[PDB]
This record gives sequence, structure tokens and C-alpha cells, in this order.
Amino acid sequence: SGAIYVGNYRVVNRHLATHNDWANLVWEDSSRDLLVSSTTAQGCDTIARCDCQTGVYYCSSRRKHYPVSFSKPSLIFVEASEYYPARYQSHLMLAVGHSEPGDCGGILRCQHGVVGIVSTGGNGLVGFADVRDLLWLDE
Ligand SMILES: NC(=O)[C@H]1CCCN(C(=O)Cc2cc(C(F)(F)F)ccc2C(F)(F)F)C1
Ligand SMILES: [Zn+2]
Repeated sequence: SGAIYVGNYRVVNRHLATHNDWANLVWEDSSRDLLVSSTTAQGCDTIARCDCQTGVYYCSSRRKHYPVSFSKPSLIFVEASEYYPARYQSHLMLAVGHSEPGDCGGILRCQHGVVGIVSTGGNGLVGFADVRDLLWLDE
């Protein structure tokens, strides 16, 4: 569980989205596991606009923040689940670090702000859905 609150937008994992999220839908992409819905209250998360490859992510399964090195956003294959069939997820960044079911939604941050959210994991690895290319989140 977890979301990004920037201006009048809420950013969540698409597979974790609520009824409210779908009834107030702005944009969604299954191939990125992202969904953006509208909000009445104003959010103050700063989204990073950079090509950083080091940052810090929140791991709810350990109740701890962890520093990580992470790869450039790319098309990576992701095994089947009760939410999606086997497929390549786009805009995904990998890091060596702990994650287990229940960790999706944890924020990855760099010195410039929010980079993305936990979206995949397993085998001593963690995957993040990048949000830095979504320039419209700020306007
Ligand atoms: N983006 C997807 O299609 C996800 C959907 C949920 C499930 N997805 C996973 O990665 C599986 C899983 C979840 C987690 C996460 F929550 F950190 F992701 C950690 C580990 C694992 C593991 F190791 F058991 F396979 C794909
Ligand atoms: Zn940065």
C-alpha cells in the first residue's frame, strides 16, 4: 500500500486502485502498473525531474528506509499474478534490496524529490514504477 500526492493528483499502483480512483480517473497504463486519479485536497509531494540512479525507498515489510542504486527505466519481463498475465512492464527500474507482497506503493526518493513507487520484487531485487517522465503531474 502507498500513493503519491502531487497537486490535485493521486498516483497509485494500477493493480491496487480503489473504486474512487476509477470514478475520478485522469490516466492509467497497465503496461506501467500506474493509475492517476483526481483529488479535491492539494498535495505537496515534489516530483523529481532528473536521471538519478541512487536514492532511498520505503520498505513497509521492514518498516525501514533503504538506500539503493537503481537502473534506467526500461521494459522488463514480469511473471504472472492474480492482477496481470505474464508480460513486459515498461518504465520499470530495478535495485538490489528487500521487498515482499505488500510492499507495492512505497516511495523511492532522490535529493530532487519523488522518483517512483515500488511495483515489483523478488529474488533479492526490488522494482519501481518511474514517474519522472510524467511532466503533466505539475501542471
Ligand atoms: N507489477 C506487477 O505486475 C506486480 C503485481 C504484484 C505482484 N508482483 C510481484 O512483484 C511479486 C512479488 C511482489 C513483491 C512486491 F510487492 F514488492 F512487488 C515482492 C516480491 C514478489 C515475489 F518475490 F514474491 F515474487 C508483480
Ligand atoms: Zn534526482
